Amino acid sequence: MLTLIQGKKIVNHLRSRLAFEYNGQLIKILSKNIVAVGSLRREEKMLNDVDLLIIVPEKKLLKHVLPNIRIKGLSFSVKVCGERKCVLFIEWEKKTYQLDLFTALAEEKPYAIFHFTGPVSYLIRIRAALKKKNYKLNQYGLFKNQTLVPLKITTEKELIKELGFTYRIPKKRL
Repeated sequence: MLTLIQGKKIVNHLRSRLAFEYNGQLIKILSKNIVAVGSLRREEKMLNDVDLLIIVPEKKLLKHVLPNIRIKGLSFSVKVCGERKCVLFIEWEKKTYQLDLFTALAEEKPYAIFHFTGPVSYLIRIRAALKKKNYKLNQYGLFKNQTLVPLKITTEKELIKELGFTYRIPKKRL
């Protein structure tokens, strides 16, 4: 329904004008705390759904990151799920668009993108393939030899490297 650039402009403006009130204080969100994922990362031809990844430097702030969330110049409705799963729908004067965002910790930054780009299939194969090597991946880190080892990297590719597996392009979406 939308074009590649449509999603880019929308998301870029979304993360640029984003602000939530927590405990009465106005906490604004920007491109520094919000990253474009999903169709924005895959960059194909058409935009239908847009994903986003907001990182939080604190688990407390994470759970308190969606108290009074508001946009400046657009309407929306957010739905919190699990830990890092928040689905919202934006409304532009009777228009409606699906924006899926993940709320993660500053540490869960790579895994967030990994889960976003890779629906799950690639994660299944990697988890099952790594399982043989006693390596398991989880929303809360990877476990090897019964030892919880967190994703201590900077990006998606780096994360996959840490897992001891092969990385691919975000446009693969497996």
